[PDB]
Amino acid sequence: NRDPASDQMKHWKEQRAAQKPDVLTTGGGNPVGDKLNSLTVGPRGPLLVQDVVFTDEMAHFDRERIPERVVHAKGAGAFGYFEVTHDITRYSKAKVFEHIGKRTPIAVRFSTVAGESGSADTVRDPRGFAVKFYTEDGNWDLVGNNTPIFFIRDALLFPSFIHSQKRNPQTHLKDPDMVWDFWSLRPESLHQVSFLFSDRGIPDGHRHMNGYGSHTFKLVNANGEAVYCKFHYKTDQGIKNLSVEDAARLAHEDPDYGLRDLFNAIATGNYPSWTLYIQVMTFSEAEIFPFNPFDLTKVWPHGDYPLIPVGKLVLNRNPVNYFAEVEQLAFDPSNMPPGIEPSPDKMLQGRLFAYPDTHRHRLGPNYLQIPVNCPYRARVANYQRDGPMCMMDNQGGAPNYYPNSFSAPEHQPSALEHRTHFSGDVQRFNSANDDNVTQVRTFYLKVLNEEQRKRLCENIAGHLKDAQLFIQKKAVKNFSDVHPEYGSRIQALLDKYNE
Amino acid sequence: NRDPASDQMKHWKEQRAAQKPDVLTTGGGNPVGDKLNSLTVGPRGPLLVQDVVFTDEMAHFDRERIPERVVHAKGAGAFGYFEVTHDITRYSKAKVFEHIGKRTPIAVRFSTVAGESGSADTVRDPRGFAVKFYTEDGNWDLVGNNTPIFFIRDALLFPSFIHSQKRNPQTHLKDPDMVWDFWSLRPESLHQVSFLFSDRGIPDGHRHMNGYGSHTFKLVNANGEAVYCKFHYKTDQGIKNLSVEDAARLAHEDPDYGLRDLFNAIATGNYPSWTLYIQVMTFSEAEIFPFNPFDLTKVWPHGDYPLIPVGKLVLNRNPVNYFAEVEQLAFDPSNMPPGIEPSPDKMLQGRLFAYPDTHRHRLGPNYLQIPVNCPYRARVANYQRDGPMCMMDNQGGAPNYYPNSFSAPEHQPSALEHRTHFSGDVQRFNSANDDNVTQVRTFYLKVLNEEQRKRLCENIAGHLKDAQLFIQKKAVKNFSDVHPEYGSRIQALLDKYNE
Amino acid sequence: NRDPASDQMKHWKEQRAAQKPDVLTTGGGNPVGDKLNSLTVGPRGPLLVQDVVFTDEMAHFDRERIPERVVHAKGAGAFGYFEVTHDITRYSKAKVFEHIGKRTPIAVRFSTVAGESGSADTVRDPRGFAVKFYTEDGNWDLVGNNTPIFFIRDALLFPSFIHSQKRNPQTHLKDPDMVWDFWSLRPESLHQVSFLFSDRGIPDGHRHMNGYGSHTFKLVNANGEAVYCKFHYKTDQGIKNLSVEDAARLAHEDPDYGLRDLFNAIATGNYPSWTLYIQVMTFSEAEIFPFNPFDLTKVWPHGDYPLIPVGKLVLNRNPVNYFAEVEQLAFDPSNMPPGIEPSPDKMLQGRLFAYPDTHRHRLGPNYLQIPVNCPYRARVANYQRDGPMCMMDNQGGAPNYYPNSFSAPEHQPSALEHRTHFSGDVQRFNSANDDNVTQVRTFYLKVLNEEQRKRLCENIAGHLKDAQLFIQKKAVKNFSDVHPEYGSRIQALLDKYNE
Amino acid sequence: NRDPASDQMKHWKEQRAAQKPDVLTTGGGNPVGDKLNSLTVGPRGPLLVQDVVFTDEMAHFDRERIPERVVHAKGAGAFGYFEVTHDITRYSKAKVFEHIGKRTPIAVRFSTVAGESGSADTVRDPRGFAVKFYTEDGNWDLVGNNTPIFFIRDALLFPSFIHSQKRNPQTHLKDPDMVWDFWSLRPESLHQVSFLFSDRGIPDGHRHMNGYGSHTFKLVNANGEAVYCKFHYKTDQGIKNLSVEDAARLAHEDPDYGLRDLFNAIATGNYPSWTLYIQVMTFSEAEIFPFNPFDLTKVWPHGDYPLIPVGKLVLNRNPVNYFAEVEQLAFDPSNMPPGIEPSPDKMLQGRLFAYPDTHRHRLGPNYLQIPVNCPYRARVANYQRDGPMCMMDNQGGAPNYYPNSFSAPEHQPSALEHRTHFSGDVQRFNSANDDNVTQVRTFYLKVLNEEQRKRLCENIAGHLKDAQLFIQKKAVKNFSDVHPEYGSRIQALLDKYNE
Ligand code: HEM
Repeated sequence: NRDPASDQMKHWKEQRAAQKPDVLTTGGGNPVGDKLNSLTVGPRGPLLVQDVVFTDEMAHFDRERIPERVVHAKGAGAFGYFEVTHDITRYSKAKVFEHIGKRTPIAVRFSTVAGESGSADTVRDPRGFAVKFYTEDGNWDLVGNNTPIFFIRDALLFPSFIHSQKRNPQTHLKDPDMVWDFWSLRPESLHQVSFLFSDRGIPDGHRHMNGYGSHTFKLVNANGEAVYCKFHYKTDQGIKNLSVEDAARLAHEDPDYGLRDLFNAIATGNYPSWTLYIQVMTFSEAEIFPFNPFDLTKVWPHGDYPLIPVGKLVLNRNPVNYFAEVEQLAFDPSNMPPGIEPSPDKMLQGRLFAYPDTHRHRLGPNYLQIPVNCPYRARVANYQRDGPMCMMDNQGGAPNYYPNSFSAPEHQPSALEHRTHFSGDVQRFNSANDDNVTQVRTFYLKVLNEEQRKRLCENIAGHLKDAQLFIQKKAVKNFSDVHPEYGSRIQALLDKYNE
Repeated sequence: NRDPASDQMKHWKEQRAAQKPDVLTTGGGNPVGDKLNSLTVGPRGPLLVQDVVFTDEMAHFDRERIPERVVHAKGAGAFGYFEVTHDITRYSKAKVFEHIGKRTPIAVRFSTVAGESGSADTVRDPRGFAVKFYTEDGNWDLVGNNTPIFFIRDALLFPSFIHSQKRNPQTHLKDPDMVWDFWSLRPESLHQVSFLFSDRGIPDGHRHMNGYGSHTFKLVNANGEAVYCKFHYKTDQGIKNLSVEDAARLAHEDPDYGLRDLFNAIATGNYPSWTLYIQVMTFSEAEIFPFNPFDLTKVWPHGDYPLIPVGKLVLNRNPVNYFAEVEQLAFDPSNMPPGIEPSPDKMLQGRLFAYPDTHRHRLGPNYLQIPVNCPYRARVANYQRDGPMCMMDNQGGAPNYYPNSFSAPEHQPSALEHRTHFSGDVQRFNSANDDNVTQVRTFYLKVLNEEQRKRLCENIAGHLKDAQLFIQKKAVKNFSDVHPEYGSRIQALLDKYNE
Repeated sequence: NRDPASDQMKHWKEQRAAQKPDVLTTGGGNPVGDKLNSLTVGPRGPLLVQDVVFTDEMAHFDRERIPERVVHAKGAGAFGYFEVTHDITRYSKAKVFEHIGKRTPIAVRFSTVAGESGSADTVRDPRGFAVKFYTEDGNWDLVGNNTPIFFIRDALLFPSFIHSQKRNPQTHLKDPDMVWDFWSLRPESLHQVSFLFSDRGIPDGHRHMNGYGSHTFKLVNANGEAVYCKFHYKTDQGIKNLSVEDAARLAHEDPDYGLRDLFNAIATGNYPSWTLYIQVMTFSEAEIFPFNPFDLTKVWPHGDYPLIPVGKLVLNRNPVNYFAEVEQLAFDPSNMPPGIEPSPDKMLQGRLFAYPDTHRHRLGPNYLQIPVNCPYRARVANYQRDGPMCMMDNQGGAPNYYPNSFSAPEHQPSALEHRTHFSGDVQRFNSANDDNVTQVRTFYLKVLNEEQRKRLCENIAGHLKDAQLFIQKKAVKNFSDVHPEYGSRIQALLDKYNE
Repeated sequence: NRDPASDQMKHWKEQRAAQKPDVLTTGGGNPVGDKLNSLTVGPRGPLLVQDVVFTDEMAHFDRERIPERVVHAKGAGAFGYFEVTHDITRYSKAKVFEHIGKRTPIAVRFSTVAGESGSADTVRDPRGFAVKFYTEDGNWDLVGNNTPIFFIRDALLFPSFIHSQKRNPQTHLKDPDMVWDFWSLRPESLHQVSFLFSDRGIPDGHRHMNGYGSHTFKLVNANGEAVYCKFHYKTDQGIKNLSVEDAARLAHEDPDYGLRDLFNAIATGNYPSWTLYIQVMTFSEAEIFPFNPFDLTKVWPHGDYPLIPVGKLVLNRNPVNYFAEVEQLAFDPSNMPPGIEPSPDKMLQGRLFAYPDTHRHRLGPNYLQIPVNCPYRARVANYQRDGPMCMMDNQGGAPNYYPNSFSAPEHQPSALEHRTHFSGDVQRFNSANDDNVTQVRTFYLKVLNEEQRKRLCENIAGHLKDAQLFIQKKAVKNFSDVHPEYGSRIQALLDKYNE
């Protein structure tokens, strides 16, 4: 006997032994007489187009694939529910927080960042942790990572960052000179790079890491009052990491380690769960906050802004078909129910457009009619019509223009957005010299003990050594600008690695 | 009060007069507060990206259109059923003919040929008359015209012919030179060209015209015995045409005459219906048939092959949304249940490839998952997975390879194709010189009377006069080769038209 | 002989009389021995798959069509040049205005609005007049109409307006109820609706109508100083209109009237040309302007802001292939070179996104690499890579991230935008009741004469009569709000039209 | 200093040191002023829509990815030439074999089979060895692997096989039950499974393995006489294979080993080259050949059919951009010039459709106008027009129909195909029971020595142990059918692996 994942077909058969197999048909439902031998004129003769059974099957095989995600391509998927445990209605009027005990079906997709579809799971990289809440007020997508921060704070640099993390445009190889020349030219990446090369850069699966909204969001209560918040959902299974040596063995031993881990866990009853906290920051506090409260390279410290518990995320169901239920998942940070709203964070502002845009390209214009993406607990009604692969009644004969004297849908005034005042020159403001070291200094000195610092500089050195010397010198200087010992320890290891 | 097509919204409001209007939501189901005014900074300021309400609607609007059909773009639709009235089980085992009284749902599309999505309905052209049967043995698509014959009898000429009948590649205008230079260089079009320019080239709507499969098809019964057959579905409302004078007036007074006529008839309960007939030709009749019995430019004379009734087609239901239920309709001649098989007709052999092919482009690789395209009265079980816009569970976690020892769907031996013997060189045989006149001489002399021959010639000269003299001179010869007086009458009207 | 357009093929043969015809190949360049007969086993045998000559040609015929434009689908195109005749460098620094006598290649496409690809040209509708300037500083797409104004002044109402102006979602018929219920619930359309139903609603071909940018734009000279502007290009051939009687006749006699008139004009040397003008409004004039200077239902009166001539637009070349050079043309209002910037107009702000978005859907992600869409007079260099249908070297092995220490493209500081100060609440401001009648009153009384007011009301009642009485009464009220005689005349005509 | 592949950007800067960096522009050619900061209202404000620089770039980033090859996704590319070195003009009239010394540009792509884009290169799997010849007679694609044979012999089993070799539809994991349940149930895979699991299952990169056409192909000379032939292109660098121990180390130390090995060789002048041979079988020898001479699981022994040299394949140029020149490479076995034709091989017959079909989806309808896919050594002329992303004149105003009296391209009679006589019932012949053991017994006994047989069984046991017992017992039987000692050795090791 083996693990549950290996016995998938065995159990699909046992769960069916009481029936007769189905008739094998064509896309059009036409039963097939023989689907092992093609229609030819004579045993050793050529093929006939009269063999549509072949053309119907081959033509579909030729179109099985779709474009993989531009980032976070390698992913795992599961399904569960979110249950409310405390009361934060004073901050948010979102239906998903209405009363204690409220359950909401969720869908979750873990993922790496840079690897393509076939890459390994146990590698140094951030981890995606997108969560989709199916509320009565529409879908709420919390597209979070395993880290509360990122490498940059402007969306215009994001394509550049991804291009620097992926393959060379001529050799198609992972290029160290592309990784560090970018990081060393943008020191604001110092904070997230220190997280990434720590022990938590390679989690022991998806069940032993936290998730974070990272972005500052906005919560609105029933009175129309607003506060800024962060989202933290911590693992109830405890932080656990893989060492460089073990993570490298599993890289070729089991490229799908975290995929097999998640599936076998839920199958054997071990339902992983996460505890959803929030930090809150009033509008007044945001004005005096030392750093920019909407800078994605900054955290709200815990001592000044403690964690407030909200509810639990539980995963208790596997997918039945991976492609239909995981590959075709689409999380839009633009999907936000009343009571939740975005902050002026430049990074989140770009994500408001990027995700719906790429989905219409990767999946299709009407990707929201795919089952797992549908807001199936909300009544979708508007004046949108047509588009490729329209799957419902297309809202039937309802008037397709607004306004109209024929009682088509109506706007709901209570769903208006919070009104905030802004004044200033419409202009591209230079955010490259916002504090790039302070919070990193605290992490290096006060969060990491001595052993962890030691492993931090060995992981960085082990990867930075491949770059050219002038890139090493620039990166080390940026590490010196955090702590003189931080840099000089990296430099020491580099002096050795350079023979 | 007006016709019921104009009172569509008025009736939609009335059927909703009780309940309240719905909550207008984004595609993600999030209710919108205000969708008549955009999110700006000040009353006269710029637009924000935060306005995801604007983005979500505009983006879908930007993606409303799909590629129209490469032919038969202007279309009218309706739905209904097919009821068997006579027993033809001795020729065919297709479940759709199982017993008298059995009903099978149908979906029909009426169309022109050459015009685009905005062309008038009352123009001189063939009429599409495609019928989709939803049988338990899958969908059966009888994709026929309002003519038993076509202009050509080899598929390789089809892209050419259609190019000739559409717009010049430079001027993007209807070019008579392109029209007649092809018809005159390929006199096989004589037969269908004679049909086209007579009185039935412009039918008074879609309810006053016949429908034919034109192709020779093969029927197979329960013993395995096979015969060839034609399909005729004759209008029970009576052949009724439009004059050239009335057709031109309606071309600008009501570009959507046929579309409106159909809708109003069904709405007021005046349901149109047709009577399906078949001709039967034994295998030994096909060897002695004076012409090529699979020639698409030929018919089977009624005297030697009478009409055998089968059942009734009845259209009693209008579309609720035109785009979802008619524009996305996909007919594949290769959708054939056991009991109905293709003949060696060179044209039909090509249509087995082109319709599923063009549909993967127009609609999508998984277009058979669109509700109106689905075979929703059969069980579609097979080893095809994935593809963009997968809309069911994608067959779950069923084994996806064949053969397997895990009890996935099996092949049904009874559904094997009837077996014919062929012998001959594999080469490109020349069919340009099959009798191109005989069956036209019969139509011109024995079917048409004095007045109908006169109008036939006038309609030809009224359009052939715009072609160069060398193209006219050749076309006239082909008409003289049918019957001398045929070319003389045409040439006598061209001598005048050329001043 | 005939007109030049009809003789398109005759002239293509003559221009090649000296050469031998080319060898006919597959798409892969493989010569074809025969393409009139299909590969079959024996003269009356089935078609083979070996016949790759058929599949290669048929597969591309099955994929010839693309989605038509979601608006302005029916169109006509030509090419030429823009020449500067007057100095306006004090206002703008755009290299297209640098010095008198400078020429810039242009590509123009005229169009209607609602009709699909097959509709007629001579119908009552606005007329598109897009102009693509190929500047050294990139393309400049002036996507104007044949009117200075529009029906709405907020982009969120644009999908709705279009839906109303197109076909009912159930009947697929032009619906007067949808037209006037919208126009009557949004009386800001009074201005443009009065333009549409006057004599200039149906121009005589595309050469006898003006072109306007419509939107307020911004110009920026070298010193950083900025003003607001309007772009008026007036026909050098004179305003000329078709009567309702003659527009209906041509609608069926020559649906492609405009298309044929443009081609024949250019082919006979009679090149149409326009005179580009601008208005100018200082930032201070904007602050006191009685109306909202960025309202798209408003014009800047001539007496207060007189026309300033700039240059000449001349169309002196016909497209060689229509699809490649006209159907695939893509104008992006967002394509603006330094010196030309957008105003805060709510509608223009929505057009900066809409056009590239839909062009990626209609043509493809890399649509800008199509020859006619390329900025083939600028050197495109940046960090964008890959995509479907990549056609060049993809900028080679250039560093694909930014910033970088390997001398890849750099930013040009002089090309920064003009900086404006805005202040106000971020909310959805209601503009529905901006003055809706004033400049319509002036138009009805001062601009039209007695005869023209008579025809304006006859055209309005002739089409409004088909709508429901409650919609009639509402629209007449809106017309009464412009001038009591305006609505009283329309009502007197509706009384008769209602028997 | 490092290897050439990692110094790619270093060399790109050096080859440009003389000139100054280009001006960074939008896609429309517009210079940007600042692309590191986004346009906002105040330094901590929201993002604007008129930031068309951000949207322009992001929208293209959102559309970087296309569907990966449904099989052979992981690949590496290089370019060179083919040079004739022996005269085989008595067999084939193909222009690529015209005379000794004739050179023809080529394009090659190496690949694995099952892994996705991100998988490792040094894994047990067949290898793709595709070659594209740019001949005057169009393009000739010899889409070959590194094996003369394949697992199956009927294309109706191909999508199945690939499904089993890839990921389970639910867990998305490699499934040893799917692998061997397919292989055990189809014993025709014995010949190739033995090849797969021998030392040549893992080659030391792409420069040390052979290439084969596998299929039987037809050659036709200038007189019209035909013969059947095989293509072998052996490596001039010598066969070299990785051990299971090292292959696994390199799977996590350098996932891209094969790609790096290729690029470094070319860049350093050590150009790899292959020697093309052919085997020849007359039509008479094909009637008496022991097995089916078109059975893809069968080779032609060298004693009865010796290799006949032809020429050399040389790779001397790396790609400049991987995506444009390798990811967009499309090989169609149907691309065959006069002198080379397909045989009745049931597997090749399916490919004649599958590759053009999938390319029109993966890349698009006009994928042949992509540079690297263009037959740029030939002159494409035909009556195919339009399509998404039409990139040249679209053949201008040339007549788009055929036949035509306007001197458009003509057919070349000499390019007609060879004519072969076929006779027999048109039906689906059962090929499951063609000799599945005779040629494998020769390989096991006579080709391999004592050591290799030992490692062959071990390699098989290591992977077969993971499958269920009832699949092991059946697989072992198929190996006992080849040789008792073959099945014995495997069973003895499976007895140990099952504890
Ligand atoms: C402006 C900055 C960013 C841009 C433009 C961007 C863009 C994208 C795009 C286009 C995708 C592909 C989505 C799909 O194909 O369905 C994606 C995936 C993803 N991104 Fe980002 N990203 C940004 C930053 C971030 C941030 C800040 C986070 C977390 C806080 C994040 C987490 C993720 C995750 C988890 C996924 C995978 C979602 C899934 O499972 O489908 N990204 N991103």
